Formats: sequence, C-alpha cells, structure tokens
Amino acid sequence: ETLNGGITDMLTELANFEKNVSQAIHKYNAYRKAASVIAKYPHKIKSGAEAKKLPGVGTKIAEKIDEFLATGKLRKLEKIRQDDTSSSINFLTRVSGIGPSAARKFVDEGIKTLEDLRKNEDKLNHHQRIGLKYFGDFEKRIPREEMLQMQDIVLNEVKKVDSEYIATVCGSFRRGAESSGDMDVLLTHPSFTSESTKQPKLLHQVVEQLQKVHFITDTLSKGETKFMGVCQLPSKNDEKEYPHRRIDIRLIPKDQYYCGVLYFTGSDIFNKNMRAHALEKGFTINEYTIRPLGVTGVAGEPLPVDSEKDIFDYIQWKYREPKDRSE
DNA sequence: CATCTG
DNA sequence: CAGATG
Ligand code: NA
Ligand code: NA
Repeated sequence: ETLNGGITDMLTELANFEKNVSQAIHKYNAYRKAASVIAKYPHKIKSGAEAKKLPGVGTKIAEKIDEFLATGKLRKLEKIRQDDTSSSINFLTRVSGIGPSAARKFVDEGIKTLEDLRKNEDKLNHHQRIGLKYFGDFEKRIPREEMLQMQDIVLNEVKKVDSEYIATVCGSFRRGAESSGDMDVLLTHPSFTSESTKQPKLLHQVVEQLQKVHFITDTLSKGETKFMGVCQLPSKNDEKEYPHRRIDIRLIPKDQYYCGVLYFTGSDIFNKNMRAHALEKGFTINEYTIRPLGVTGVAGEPLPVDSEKDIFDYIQWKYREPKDRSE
C-alpha cells in the first residue's frame, strides 16, 4: 500500500502505455498482474530477484525493478514521458469519444492537439464533436450544491410525466460526496419488469421532458434503455451560466431496481464486502438480483426485493445508510 | 453491457 | 457485422 508503491506505480505506467500506445494487450495485461501481486506482497521488495519469486513476475520485469531500485528511475519510463507521440495519445484520449484507437489514427494524420481537432472537426463524429465542444466543462468536477439543484429538476420533471416513475441518483452523490464527476439516474416503472415485453417510450418520454425544459442539451447516445447526454442548470439572472455536465439516464425493470441502486451507489469496496458477506449467508448478488445459493456448488432463483432493505435483511446485516457505504 | 459507426 | 467507446 506504500511499501512497494513506486514499483507498483511504474508497472502501472508501463502497462498503460503498452495498451494505449502499442497495441500490446498482452504486455499490457502483463504489467497489471504484476502490480497486482506486488501490491499485496507483504514486504519491502529489495531486489528484482526477490520479486521474480512472485507469480506474474518474470525476467523482464525483474529487470526493470532492478534499475528502478538501483536508481530513482527507469530509462524506458523516461523515454516514454518525452515522446510526443505517446503524449499526444494520452491527451486526445481525454476527449469524450476518442479512445486509444481513435487517438492513434488522429496522431498519425498529425492531429495532436485541441486546435488540431477544431480544424478538423469534420473527421470527428457526433460524440467526439460534443466531447471537444465541452472539453473544459467535462473536466470540471460537479459540486454537491449543484448536484442538489440538478436532482431537484430531474425528480420534479419525471414526476410530471408520470407519478409512477421512480428515479434515483446514485453514485457517491448518494454516498454523501461533496462533488462528483457526472449525474447517474437509475429509472424504473411499475409497468416494466423482467418479463414485461419492453416499453421504450418509458425512457424516451423522460428524456423528452428534460429537453422540453432545456435541462438536457445534447445527446451522446440514446438507446431504448440507456441514455448518455449533456445537461445544464439554467443560467439564473445572466452573468454566470453553468458548465455543461454529463448525464446518464438508465431504465431498469422494476423487479431489479434496488439491486441496481444498491450496486450503482457503490463504493466498489462496499459492494465487494457486501457481496463477500452475501456468499457467507448462503447468497449471491450482482447488479440485478440476489440469489439463494444451493450447495451443489451453485444454484439460482431470484429472491424478491422491495428496497435496499430487503437485500440487507436477506444476508442478515446492518442496514447501512448510503453515507456509511464507504467500505 | 449498450450503443454507434461505417 | 466487427470494433470502438463510456
Ligand atoms: Na476519451
Ligand atoms: Na478478431
């Protein structure tokens, strides 16, 4: 956790590159297991050889561990931090809708900056254009005080469209958190569940109210159960307009809401432990349901939930307010 | 995993 | 349809 931090960090650096710049998924996966194992590893790694002793740790990595332990640096690391190509890729990637792949193509056509991008808006798709157009806004965290304003709008709008909807804003917003990255709304309806053959209007209707009142400004991706957009708290009495924020709206069969809501609410560590405990209590859980575990090894059949409460009950545990869902 | 692009 | 992105 700090006893082999650098090592794990370099490894992580190295890995990112293999994957992002080279196309080296193998090597890429290579670095990861390695960090992963050195990460658990209980002692101070004093040498490459010592490391090698571990699984995932090979000759090449043991090598790198030496030079890094030997001198505060790694040549390779040094050469890669320079390399404009590598850096251009780490950079384009920051645009929403540009991934490694697109990054590579862009750079090889010589587009390596924001300006490059603007000049060449034509070679970019809808998501990408949008992503460029709000490069700034999108990198700006979202302060909780804004979140409560967004939430308030969304909830009131869904309500008007149909009293029967059930919307919930998950994420750390939910677990307390002072600011956040984007807004994720978990949506459900009584008239939509597991078997129920669809209802697309279910989602489309909401999305539409949201734009009607101008809260949603652009669409990134709009499916029949998942919507990826851009919203904006209306600018008050003009002088201060708000940054453009990312928003996710997802439709969920009512019969599996609280499991999602539970899940989406995180934190990742929270889930894990809860999940690991579930397993103890003769259960299984995932993003959609909780299932009684047979002894034949496995076995299913969806226990029925009415709240996040039901879930806890089942695994016989302390109902935890979102706030303490930390770890 | 769900959506989009080409 | 494969393949990319979030
Ligand atoms: Na990106
Ligand atoms: Na293939």
